[PDB]
Amino acid sequence: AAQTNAPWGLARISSTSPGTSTYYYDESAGQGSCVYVIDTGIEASHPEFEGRAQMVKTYYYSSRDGNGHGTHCAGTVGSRTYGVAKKTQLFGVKVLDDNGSGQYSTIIAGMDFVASDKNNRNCPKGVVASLSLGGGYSSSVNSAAARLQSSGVMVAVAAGNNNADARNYSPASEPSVCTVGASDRYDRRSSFSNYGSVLDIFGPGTDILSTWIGGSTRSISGTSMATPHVAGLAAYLMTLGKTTAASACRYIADTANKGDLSNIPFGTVNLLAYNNYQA
Ligand SMILES: [Ca+2]
Ligand SMILES: [Ca+2]
Repeated sequence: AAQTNAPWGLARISSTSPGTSTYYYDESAGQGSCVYVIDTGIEASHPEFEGRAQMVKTYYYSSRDGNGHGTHCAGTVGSRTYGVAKKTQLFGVKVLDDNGSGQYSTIIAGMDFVASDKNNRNCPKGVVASLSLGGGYSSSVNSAAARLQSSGVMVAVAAGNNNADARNYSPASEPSVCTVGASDRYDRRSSFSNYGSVLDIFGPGTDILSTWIGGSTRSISGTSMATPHVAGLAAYLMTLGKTTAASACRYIADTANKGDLSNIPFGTVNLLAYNNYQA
């Protein structure tokens, strides 16, 4: 399949080179996979989700995404137009309030929730969790992310937007998950992207168009936007049978575009998520 005039990030993860405009992908499109978006929620009614999104848990008064961020991230995972894995199932877990903030105890609970809830879902191609969030280092946050990964979920987390070493942020600094830095359309590390040895992969993160609340769309930037590209790619590769939840991060790093990015500090991987699709 080929989506013409795709968002740059989708084009980029199906190209060896920057500057293309078509997103090339196997039509399986993540069918049979599931991705939990652990964030401010998902506006499941957005037409772009085609009925494939649902809220499954909230830690606040409502399950509504009153912010947008979670809807955006979900759209990069699996919306029709803006998503990597256009046929995946999306599950929303609202751990962040409508200002985009959340307490670590709540975030931890949301991870534990996914680890359990997945056992109640029919996700034959496997389960991914996308965590476009983080704060300062916390061993308990990292441990929760590690547990979620261990439970059989491919966990992708944002590196953080501090232009600093991700070792000081969580869950970015948890080694066992897939920690995702952000790039821009010119293959530069995004100006705000964290870096460091703990990064596994980069994905598109600057000026990413996706769904927004109110049935809208908008472009925003962040490692929060890079993370769902990776989560969606994992879902897509799992549906293809190329990898598993346990191995997807490594597979993605293995099969990434290597050495394409600029302003990568020495000791940070130079790896950009790539689907390797061949028609
Ligand atoms: Ca290249
Ligand atoms: Ca890792």
